[PDB]
Amino acid sequence: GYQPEKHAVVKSDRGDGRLLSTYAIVHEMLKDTHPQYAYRSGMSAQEFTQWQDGVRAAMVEIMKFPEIKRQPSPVCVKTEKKEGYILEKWEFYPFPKSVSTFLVLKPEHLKGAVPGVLCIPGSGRTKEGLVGEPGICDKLTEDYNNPKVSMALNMVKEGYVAVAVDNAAAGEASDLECYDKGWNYDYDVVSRFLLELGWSWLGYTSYLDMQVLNWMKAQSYIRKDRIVISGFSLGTEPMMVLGVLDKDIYAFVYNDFLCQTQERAVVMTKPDKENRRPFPNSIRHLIPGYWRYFNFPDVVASLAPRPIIFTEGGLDRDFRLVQSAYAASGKPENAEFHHYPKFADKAVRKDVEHLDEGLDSKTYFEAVNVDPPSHYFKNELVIPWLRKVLK
Amino acid sequence: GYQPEKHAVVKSDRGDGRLLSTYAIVHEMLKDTHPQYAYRSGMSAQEFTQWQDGVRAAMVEIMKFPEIKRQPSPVCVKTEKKEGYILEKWEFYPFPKSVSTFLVLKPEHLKGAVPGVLCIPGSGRTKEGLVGEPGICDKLTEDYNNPKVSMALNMVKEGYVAVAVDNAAAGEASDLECYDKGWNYDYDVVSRFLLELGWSWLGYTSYLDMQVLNWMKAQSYIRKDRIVISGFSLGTEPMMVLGVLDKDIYAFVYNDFLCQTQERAVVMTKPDKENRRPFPNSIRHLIPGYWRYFNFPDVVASLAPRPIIFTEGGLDRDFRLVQSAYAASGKPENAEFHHYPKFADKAVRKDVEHLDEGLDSKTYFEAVNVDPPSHYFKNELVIPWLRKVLK
Repeated sequence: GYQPEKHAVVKSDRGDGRLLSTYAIVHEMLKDTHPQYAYRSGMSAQEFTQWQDGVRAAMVEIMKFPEIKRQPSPVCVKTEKKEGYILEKWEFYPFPKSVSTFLVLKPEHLKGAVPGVLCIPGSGRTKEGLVGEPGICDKLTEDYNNPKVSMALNMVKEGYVAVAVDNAAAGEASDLECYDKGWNYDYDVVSRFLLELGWSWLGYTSYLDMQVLNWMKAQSYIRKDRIVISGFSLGTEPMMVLGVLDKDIYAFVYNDFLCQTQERAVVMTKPDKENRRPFPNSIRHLIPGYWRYFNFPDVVASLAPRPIIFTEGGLDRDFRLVQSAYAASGKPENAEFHHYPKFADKAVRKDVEHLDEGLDSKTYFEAVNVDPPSHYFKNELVIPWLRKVLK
Repeated sequence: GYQPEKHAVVKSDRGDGRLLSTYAIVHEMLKDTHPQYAYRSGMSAQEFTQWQDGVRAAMVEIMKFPEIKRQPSPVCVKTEKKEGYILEKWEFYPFPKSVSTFLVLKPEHLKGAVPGVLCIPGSGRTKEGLVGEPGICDKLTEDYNNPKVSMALNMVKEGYVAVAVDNAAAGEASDLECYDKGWNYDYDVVSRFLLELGWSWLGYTSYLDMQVLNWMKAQSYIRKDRIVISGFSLGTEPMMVLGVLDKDIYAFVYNDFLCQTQERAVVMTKPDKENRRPFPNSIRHLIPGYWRYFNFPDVVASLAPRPIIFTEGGLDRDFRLVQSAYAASGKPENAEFHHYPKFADKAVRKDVEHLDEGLDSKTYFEAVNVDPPSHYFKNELVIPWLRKVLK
């Protein structure tokens, strides 16, 4: 008889093959979308360069960075001595009537210029957590003494300059969360205002992060040729945007599983307990028109030849894609790939070119080799990798 | 001490006036958006015509109707005899691999061509409710024997041809709702797929409704010069899109309060019980870039000189705006305005040029003269109005 699980796969019940539910129709439209800059193997060197440029042109188009009639320059509003380093807090002015902030950790007795690492936090997290400090308000505080959280502090302890930014709507940029909701920031309401205005959450937060990157390129004590961007979880998204736009960034740390998000939205259709087909993520992740151009594997692939480390798996297919682009760029060895420990042995993975439809969140994570309870900044892989690439 | 209500109004706490919360910044961006085709009084006849054309060009741009390599023509799949009329069900094929449906009520013994009314239902509702029939599935059934619901049936009883359509994701176009959620259709997940693809829920459902309108213009028994579009609640949105795009539509029934939705999003900032500032409506209502061009009062104003009736209030300011456009078009008398009975006496209304910020849903509805428990299709105003305008 009736079985909700028999509705997991979306398909026509008509002899003519046509789809009647709007869900099915729009889902099919996504299945029928062939991204323009999907990476293809076997390109000539000229074709590769042109593809890489096309990816950048598409990113510029969809991110809609404004040209802002110059606002005042960034200003240091606080400096404190810590055990072995200095903590600076800076204000910057991205638009009229607006202010944003970032933190800078400088090693004590810094002589000549050293590598700088732009640290971008995860969902529910803040720059204070990244530098190992309590929250700006108590309800916004993270497990800041855990080295799995304090990415920026870890970087200053390696002798690098660490710059910690917030994600839009979170931390010091939050609204009423300090009174109740805490880490559960209302990113979506902010995203809606931006979307209404033709923009997006990622376009906005990336535009702000670009100003911090520009500030880092102007510091005499930061090696302009050794700027790294390290993103944890959500933070990998603005890192991708900055990396595509700025070819002079030296290296990248991608601390989230590498997701082919178009496929995910096509395959994750199994109804949940509420009899809904939840979208894989919220409008915080909506950049209109993105999938007409590319997916994350194509985007990160275009960062070639910059050294890049992936510390939390994804499908073998997508690692192969990135590896092929790196080979075409002439530095196949610059991209390094790791799986979650649970899936490090390929005997336990399913290496397929296409995922099956009818997945739910649990089965999708299983298919793409993700172990959510072990999601955290992989210092054990990143610190040694950076020691080697930054020489 | 602390009081949540003291956070209702968004404002700077800095001497330099700058805003730190992303909510406040993006909210200010909306406040600073000046729609390009906002209606202005005192335009020359040439300026008025050019403004009207500009509104249409902007609508075309933001609605992104596709050019579809011709699919098969609509097909009648069922015809039934009813008491005094015939009920026809039709299939149409808007895209490859897709099917949609509509219902047609024809008066019995129809001789020559008669006026046709395209009936567009409200949120949570269906074409079956509009024609006075039970749902396609039991959980989708409405109070279909209530004349306040059965708009289309009411129209056929007046001797007009009534054509009833669905809204995307609702009714026969629904997905899993017939098993549990019922009237609570997941419009938003459908909207997300469309938004990802550069489109929108309204762009989609309007594109489908345009095909039904095109079908009505081809029927020999429908007076091509007497096609009316009547929208209830949500249905007023596709009516606006079709009216702007097709100047040959004869008249409009706007059965929802006339909302200046940009202002609403700016003023409705009072935190709710969850300490959130809920957006006035969901992404079903997101058409990216709409507010860069216009608001609903400007859009309906551009329908001039077509006869139009507003049956459920709004601000006196916005009725004045529409009236001014109708005067400029040369038929000031073609636009007719009504308030909810509760607010019909201007002594109880507040006629202001700008609403105060810090409203919540309850206080906003109070400010704009809306009485939600009395929201329903106003036959008592519409039937007599149509009798007069359709002569």
